[PDB]
Amino acid sequence: SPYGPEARAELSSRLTTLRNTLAPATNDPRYLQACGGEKLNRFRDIQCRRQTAVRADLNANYIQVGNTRTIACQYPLQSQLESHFRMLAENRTPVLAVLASSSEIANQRFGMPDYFRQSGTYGSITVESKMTQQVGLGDGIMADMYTLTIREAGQKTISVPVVHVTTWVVSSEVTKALASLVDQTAETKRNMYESKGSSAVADDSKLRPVIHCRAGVGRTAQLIGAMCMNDSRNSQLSVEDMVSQMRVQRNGIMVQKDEQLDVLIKLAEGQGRPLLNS
Repeated sequence: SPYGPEARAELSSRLTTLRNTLAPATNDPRYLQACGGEKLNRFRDIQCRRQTAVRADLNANYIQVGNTRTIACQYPLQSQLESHFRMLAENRTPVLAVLASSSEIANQRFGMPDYFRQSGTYGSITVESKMTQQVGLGDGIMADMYTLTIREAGQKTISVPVVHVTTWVVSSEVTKALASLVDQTAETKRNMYESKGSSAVADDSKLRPVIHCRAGVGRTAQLIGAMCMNDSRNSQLSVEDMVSQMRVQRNGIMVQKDEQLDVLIKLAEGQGRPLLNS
């Protein structure tokens, strides 16, 4: 009964109304707007919460679910690339997990600049890519990993570790392994900034994991849900609290497909974690 069809129905009931009310209106004051005609939102009905926006020219949000602080965004457009690398540099990104498969990146009808597997110049910023290791996550789902070195004239040189998932019931055991790889990758880089006494360890808006696939509300909301369940500080945090904080801080489309919620439900059932708030 605590994870049976009745409680699952009450969950999807309280969540589907939250999505409907957080659906954006034309020129919505809760959501970031595009000034000058420069396209900001990759999709027309998937926008960005203004109160938690990372940068004005990105569809990106600061997200703290429980005690876990991360950054979720969409796949950057070509016009947003220069400012996308500035976010990763200023944030002192300890980990960047991109969940868009290799197939949709190469499909140019989708418009996804391969900004992490290549080098290139994006205005003021030069980018150097170097692949490292390949991590198997079961099911033949692979994690190609790169070290994105970010160099701007007059700015500090910052390298960010990248975790690229090339594809997408076992997704429960796949997301549990992916969240672990992302957490451990972030810990090593975060511990590096700590050994050199970086100013950004004190700033809680920095050193935030960066996660995006395409819209940043589908596979990423599933990854963020597992990352915070992996966190030790988030005890008794209900699944209602998990996805409602993800939706209020970004948009109501977080945890988009009903199958993505089922992965977060079973991961909670394994931990004895509540689904609903009493």
